[PDB]
Amino acid sequence: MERLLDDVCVMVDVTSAEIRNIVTRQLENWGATCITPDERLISQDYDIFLTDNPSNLTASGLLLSDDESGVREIGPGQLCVNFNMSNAMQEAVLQLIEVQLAQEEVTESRS
Repeated sequence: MERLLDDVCVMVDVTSAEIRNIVTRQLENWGATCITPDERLISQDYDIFLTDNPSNLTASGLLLSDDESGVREIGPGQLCVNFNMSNAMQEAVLQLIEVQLAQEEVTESRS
């Protein structure tokens, strides 16, 4: 029972205006600085990325699923987490920060 983020910059780009407001309240309680993904850039500097709907994910991070009741992984760097259950988002945050710290950059993009 603590501020899981404490003072962590979280870039949260949620298309659904209302859902963004909801999740913002949640992250802010955890001590997450909800930042915008710039305006014209592809991405900006952050610690954890959050987005609404899979199509909004610029690369990897946490995707909010209103159709979810928990937190599930659908691929590397892709996790569908529901915003209704903050306990589930809690696990998602912890897993995200850990996997990001472990695999910060893996250039598996072969050309």
